Amino acid sequence: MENFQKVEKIGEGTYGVVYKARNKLTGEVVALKKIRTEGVPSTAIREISLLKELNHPNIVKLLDVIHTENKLYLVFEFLHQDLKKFMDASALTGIPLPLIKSYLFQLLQGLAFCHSHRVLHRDLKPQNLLINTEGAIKLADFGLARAFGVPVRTYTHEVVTLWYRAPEILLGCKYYSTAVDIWSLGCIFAEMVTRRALFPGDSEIDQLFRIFRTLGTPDEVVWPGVTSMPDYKPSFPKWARQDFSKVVPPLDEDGRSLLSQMLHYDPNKRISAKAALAHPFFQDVTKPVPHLRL
Ligand SMILES: CC(C)(C)Nc1nc(C(F)(F)F)nc2ccc(-c3cccc(N)c3)cc12
Repeated sequence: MENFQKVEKIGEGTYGVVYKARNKLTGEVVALKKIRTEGVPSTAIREISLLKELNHPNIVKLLDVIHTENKLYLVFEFLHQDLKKFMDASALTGIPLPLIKSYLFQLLQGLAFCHSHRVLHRDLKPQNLLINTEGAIKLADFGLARAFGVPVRTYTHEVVTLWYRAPEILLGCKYYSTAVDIWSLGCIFAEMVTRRALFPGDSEIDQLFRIFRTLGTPDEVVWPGVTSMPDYKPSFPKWARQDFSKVVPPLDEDGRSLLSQMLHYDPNKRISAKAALAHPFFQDVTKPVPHLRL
């Protein structure tokens, strides 16, 4: 597009590159995503257009959609970094606990807002949570995820990650719920306290068996229905559930209560965003600022 000085490339999305740009109309700085090519479908457009009205402090704002002859451009507010890089920088340290539960609390607000309008994200992961220098964190690629996608390669042939994918999706359910995003957020929570990914699978069945080694192989008592799932196999090994105080040391007890409720197998039993926001863990939630290099 012509009203946009492209300043810097700042990434490979699942759908396209992202540039930092200046809007030469308004003088604003912007993240410009440039998606696909021919010929982009009606339904993608109609869906994505109306994301312009899904606004909240913790969703990154979608400023405009441009469809031109024949790519899609999405232009977003600009945030200076993502969670994965901040975790890598905080490696010897760990993000402080106050800042962990601040971020978790904000994401959990952003999620409750989306789920009250029945939109799922469904591909939540550290690199599409975006942070600023004032201490906010925001959900990016909301609704894109399942307007186009999710491919197992991106447009760069990059493998998309499995690490945060809920088990009902791995077991081949078509009609999953907002509980999907709660599973993912819980994996990310554990990765912040431990500084290590919780379930770093490198295929679907590896991913799936890594969950089983830690939470036990699921059955009909803990999850009614499991046994009927498309990709369930009688022949799955049966591991026993691990004691939860070694999975996420040294979270305190309120942190492990919350985590395990976000990681229940049965997606009807795991906790909602709304309900999570009432959990005792957030009794003393602060608002830390990351101070940050930029
Ligand atoms: C597509 C993907 C979600 C992977 N990434 C990003 N998407 C968008 C958005 F606004 F276009 F969504 N804006 C972004 C803004 C900044 C960054 C960014 C910039 C510098 C360092 C790191 N680690 C991430 C990544 C972004």
